[PDB]
Amino acid sequence: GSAMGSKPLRIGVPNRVSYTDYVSKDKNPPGVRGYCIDVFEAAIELLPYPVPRTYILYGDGKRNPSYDNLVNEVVADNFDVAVGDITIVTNRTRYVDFTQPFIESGLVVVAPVKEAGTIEGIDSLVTSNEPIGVQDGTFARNYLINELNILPSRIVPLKDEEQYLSALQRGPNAGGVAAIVDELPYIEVLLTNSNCKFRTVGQEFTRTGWGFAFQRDSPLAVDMSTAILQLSEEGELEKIHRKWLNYKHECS
Amino acid sequence: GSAMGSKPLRIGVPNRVSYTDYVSKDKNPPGVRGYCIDVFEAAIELLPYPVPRTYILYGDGKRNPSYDNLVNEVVADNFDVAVGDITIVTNRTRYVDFTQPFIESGLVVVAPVKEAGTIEGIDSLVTSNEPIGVQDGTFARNYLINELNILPSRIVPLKDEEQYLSALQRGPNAGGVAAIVDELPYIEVLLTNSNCKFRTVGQEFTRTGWGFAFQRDSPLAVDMSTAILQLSEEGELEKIHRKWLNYKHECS
Ligand SMILES: N[C@@H](CCC(=O)O)C(=O)O
Ligand SMILES: N[C@@H](CCC(=O)O)C(=O)O
Repeated sequence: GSAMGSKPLRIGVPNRVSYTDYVSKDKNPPGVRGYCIDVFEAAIELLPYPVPRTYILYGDGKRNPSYDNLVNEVVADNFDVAVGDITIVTNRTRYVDFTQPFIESGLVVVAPVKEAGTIEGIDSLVTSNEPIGVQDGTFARNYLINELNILPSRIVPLKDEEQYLSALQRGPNAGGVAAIVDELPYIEVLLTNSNCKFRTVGQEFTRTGWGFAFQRDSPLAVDMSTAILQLSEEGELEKIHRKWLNYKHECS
Repeated sequence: GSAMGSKPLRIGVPNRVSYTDYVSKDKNPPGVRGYCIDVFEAAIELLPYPVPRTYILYGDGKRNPSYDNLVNEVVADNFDVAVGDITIVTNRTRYVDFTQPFIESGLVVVAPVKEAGTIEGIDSLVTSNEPIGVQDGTFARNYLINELNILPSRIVPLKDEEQYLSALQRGPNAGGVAAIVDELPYIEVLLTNSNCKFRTVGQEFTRTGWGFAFQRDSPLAVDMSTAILQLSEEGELEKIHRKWLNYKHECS
């Protein structure tokens, strides 16, 4: 009581193997780095109390982990919060308190410039019956199946940037994919590093955001929402974005 | 107990005198109409329990009411929820539980096409020292003063579409304004009905959204966030948007 001090916050962080500028492991303390970590730390700093905290990596380090499962670790009280590129989707809001979003997100279709005549957006992709690439561990798999009625066998999980590019280059008739469905923040990074061979086709066809996932009725969730809005209004969210993400490439 | 039935939810609704397609009074029940009302009703319908509810108009019907005060009526327990075009801003999240946003929003600068050389965005507007138009009752007044360091005397409240157009047309040297600062959803409607005389200049320089404001720790807020995300993922949010807002005009 008098002798025994406070537990620290147990923060689950996805062990990303792709798009590591958003969030990834660090060899140095605090053991994690990236856009999402700097936003979380900047928001903590704005709180009117200290928040003793430890970061714990979630995932085998081979494939991006299940973000559905990361959030359920918060629900099961194995983490106090999940911090990272965590998409706010219906099934995840049921059991946790997400903050207000700290960045806007939504799904886009990426295809070769050559293929843009036949695959011109999500609707033409649905009807084509050709393979669709997605990241490991994304909500996008169950969104495509349940919302857009895609035959599960069509959805091909891809491990990293090499497999995203490789699958798009090989195409649907040579053990690749007709398109990748992923969130715009990841695709903005992919098109910076893919030499203008690939583009978005059609409209961004979902809209949501990334948020921090706290346990139901967490007072910390409420204050961190206020902090995030403060970061946004002060222009700090854009400053942190500019530090981690430049979207300018050699063919633009 | 056995005889006495449930209170209905007391829903505060802003009595808008401009941009009435977003939310406004109705001569017929339930006494309110608009985009924000249809989103709220569609979200209620998705809940796994009934929500007996009454809508109460907030504002004198002459000027748009203080949205800061509408939210504080929820805090003070005079309303159970505030429903309408309610911007999620730091000072409002302190005491209420906003839903996840049901539409994205942010501030833009509107100026005459002629004036676009001198007023080219928020930064040039700040330094110009000329009058700035805003709606009655908007968060944007205190955002401009506290965040962008605008002398309060420069901020000119305008009553309705007639005064928005009139003030922009008269300009800063004839009892008008150099520009209007307002949220993009309202400006999208203004530029549809202003004959291509006016345009946005520079980047959208804030990002947030509209949400429904529930009392702190409202379980209804949690379920309505899930419902809103469901509406978004099913494409119902866009269907309701298309019913109330068309942005196509005769010079486009
Ligand atoms: N942001 C995605 C995770 C992306 C991935 O699968 O690596 C989600 O929350 O589902
Ligand atoms: N959406 C604005 C209100 C606009 C108005 O002033 O009419 C707010 O929440 O502050």
